[PDB]
Amino acid sequence: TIEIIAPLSGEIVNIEDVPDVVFAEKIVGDGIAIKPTGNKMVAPVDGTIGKIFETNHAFSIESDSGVELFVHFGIDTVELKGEGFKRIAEEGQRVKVGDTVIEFDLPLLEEKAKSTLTPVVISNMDEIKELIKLSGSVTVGETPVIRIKK
Amino acid sequence: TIEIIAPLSGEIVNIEDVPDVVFAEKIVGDGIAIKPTGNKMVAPVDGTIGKIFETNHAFSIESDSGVELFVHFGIDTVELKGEGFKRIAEEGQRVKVGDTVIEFDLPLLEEKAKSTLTPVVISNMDEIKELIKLSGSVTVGETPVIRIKK
Amino acid sequence: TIEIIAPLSGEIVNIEDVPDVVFAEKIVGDGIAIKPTGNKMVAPVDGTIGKIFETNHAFSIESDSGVELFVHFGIDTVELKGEGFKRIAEEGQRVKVGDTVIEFDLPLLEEKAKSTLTPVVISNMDEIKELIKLSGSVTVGETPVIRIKK
Repeated sequence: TIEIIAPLSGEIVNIEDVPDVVFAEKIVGDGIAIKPTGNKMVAPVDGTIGKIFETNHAFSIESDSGVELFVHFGIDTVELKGEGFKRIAEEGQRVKVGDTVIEFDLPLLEEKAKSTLTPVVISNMDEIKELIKLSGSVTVGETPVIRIKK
Repeated sequence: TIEIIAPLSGEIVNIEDVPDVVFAEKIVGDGIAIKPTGNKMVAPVDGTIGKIFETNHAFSIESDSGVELFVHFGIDTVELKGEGFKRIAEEGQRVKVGDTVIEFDLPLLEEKAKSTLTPVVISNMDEIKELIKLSGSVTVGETPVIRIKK
Repeated sequence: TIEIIAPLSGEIVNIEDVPDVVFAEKIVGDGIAIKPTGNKMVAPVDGTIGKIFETNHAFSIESDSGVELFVHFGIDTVELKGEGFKRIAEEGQRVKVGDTVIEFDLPLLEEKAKSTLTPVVISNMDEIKELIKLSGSVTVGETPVIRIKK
């Protein structure tokens, strides 16, 4: 196995429960969603940061193990135009579990974003034999959220 | 055949005519879209309700016949955050054609939603040999909107 | 080869750089994105106009050579509800490179749209053996943006 650690704290929610078609319908990948309860978006895997949305609310990352994931803060967050998010990492940077990628203002975003539901999805499902989704409360950079068999 | 009855009244529009890429480009499935003219979103098939958006503007349903459909009210409706929609059914509930799923305020939604165009799409196209799209005016729980050959 | 000419001026940006999941993640097709610098959206290929968004901010077109492309102005442009866009062409019309499809108000759209990033994507990738993406500054109806091998 490969294990995916929480990129942010909160409660695990099912992907299907996110009020967005692209995510609920697994169009991008399968995974879990987290209802945030904190203030930083950390690396869930050991690897290399891929992309960082100019609005700083989403990023990708490819693990050393060949796992490609995408983390997206909230639904329609692009509206905020960047407000509420501070980018700590750089596209390309090599990181380790627990490493800070983005810092965010939870109370602001919470009052001005359609949703704070954060999808954590596996972009390369086809490389994926088994996907196990855990549940419950998770804490940033520690608690495992998903387990995959390559 | 399997036949899909109108989940809401109005005029049938083509999927391709919905000003949303995910829908117009058939990324989720193929189907028709309806320009609503009434106030309730009903079950189009006999079956089991799957998912209900927390914003109450969209739902899924799997027919007994193995047809999986998704009905989404308007474009970007998640903005409304629930305003305008009353949920009559429960995730999991077993329903029959004509059974009420959601009640909505047509004049409010009409004045505050990007679009009221309602996509009715077949999520499991791959199980689908033939899809026939009807046209014209449809009336809630009565008029057939699509016909499929499994 | 088949070559795709700029449907609008500006700077070529990578698809992956567009702050929208559907586009960044290549869910609709692959291509480039342009940061506009002008005022008209022109035909990139010789062919037949397919679809025009009712909000006039996006269109499709199928080249005589079998290339199917989709051009979408900005991110979430459907909000504007049409403001800022003037439609010069008709669904179905046969056009030639450089032919005007839509006229747009750059300074207005620029102040009221989430983004002006314009994705130019190839919808029928599967028909595509090679896709080459050029870079730099492009000028409406002249500069080639992509080159494909069918």
